[PDB]
Amino acid sequence: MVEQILAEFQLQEEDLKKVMRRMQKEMDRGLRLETHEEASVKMLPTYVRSTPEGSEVGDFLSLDLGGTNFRVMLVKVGEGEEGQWSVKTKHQMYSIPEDAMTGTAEMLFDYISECISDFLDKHQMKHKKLPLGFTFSFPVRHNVVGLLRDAIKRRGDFEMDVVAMVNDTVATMISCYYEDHQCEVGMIVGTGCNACYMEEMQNVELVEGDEGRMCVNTEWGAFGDSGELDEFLLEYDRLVDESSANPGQQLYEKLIGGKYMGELVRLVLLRLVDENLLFHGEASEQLRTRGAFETRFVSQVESDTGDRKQIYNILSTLGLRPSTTDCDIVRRACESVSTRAAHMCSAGLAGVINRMRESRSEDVMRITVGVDGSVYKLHPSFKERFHASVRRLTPSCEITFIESEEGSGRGAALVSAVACKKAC
Ligand code: NA
Repeated sequence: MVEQILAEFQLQEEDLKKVMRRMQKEMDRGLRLETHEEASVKMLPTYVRSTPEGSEVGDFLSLDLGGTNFRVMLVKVGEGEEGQWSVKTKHQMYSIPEDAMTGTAEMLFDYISECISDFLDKHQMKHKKLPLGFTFSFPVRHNVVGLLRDAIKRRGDFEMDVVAMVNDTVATMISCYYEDHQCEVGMIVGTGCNACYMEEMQNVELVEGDEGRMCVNTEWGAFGDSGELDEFLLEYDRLVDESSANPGQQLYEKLIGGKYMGELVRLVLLRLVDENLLFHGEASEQLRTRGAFETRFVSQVESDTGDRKQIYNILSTLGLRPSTTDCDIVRRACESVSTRAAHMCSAGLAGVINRMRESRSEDVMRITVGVDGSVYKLHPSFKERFHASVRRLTPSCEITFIESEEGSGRGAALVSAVACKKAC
């Protein structure tokens, strides 16, 4: 039958809790110096910390280099004549000498280095070790991160000025922080899936400091790459993981990420049509093609349970002859696949949140989460189930969601959301 098949996607309370646990078991594993390397969930330190030394989350140093003119931007969070909250901004544009612009990468950066060093020096932000963003502009008439390190390294001096920051997620957090200074958890659930939170300084064994809180990039997409979920995968997810250009790698992702979501639905569908349950057992040369069933569709489906029109057209234009039932079948497939994808997500985000409650022992944790991504932004059902399944695993925690700003990504969304919050 069918109800039996899709049933394999179920994931009851217990099931989640286990995942939620096995995640935390991994977060510490990656956070622990003795194993931070061989770990599965990298849990990389971002240094977008906030400690008694003065370092604030909003603090940030962007670097836009494009053409013969590269300019830097400084951002540091303050208190104000009242103890409110402020965000000063400082711009400075350096020009690359001719004998340098037409030189070598080594030479080019040697310059950018000096300039930065100077710039920080002039603003007393030397050795502060702050987040470094990268933007690119292109003049029009009427890897860097590494090269920079080498240069900074060449200088022979203290290598404590900047620290790379390119993860789009971190910026999601930082971005939301400016709007809601209660945001301590960033998350990007779209083509792929990833998150970060504000860990306690005394937990990041890589960092020297111990007092205060610092954001941490989990890169949990790799979760389960060490069998941590082996007993939760299905035949479909397998066909996927075992057909991707990165077999065995990033499994947790290949479960939430709308990069394969559509594909799973296809397999799950192709599965049924094989055991004579769908389309009178006979798929189109189209439906029988990898990627042919785009995520884009799944969202169009769940977005409206009012009629089959949409389901009809997708399938119809897929080279099939849908039936009043055929549709309901497909619907059920999508909903099952998406919901599983949400629940698995709820698990982890929860572990992060729970673990964060345990930290600051207190009544109720009023925390905010910054989210961005195609899945979390174009899959109504997904979002709805995802919010609940989460709140229903985080006892005594007030979780408020806030999407990321409109029109921007990494070092960009940041520098912007801030240049704006500064104009005030
Ligand atoms: Na995005």
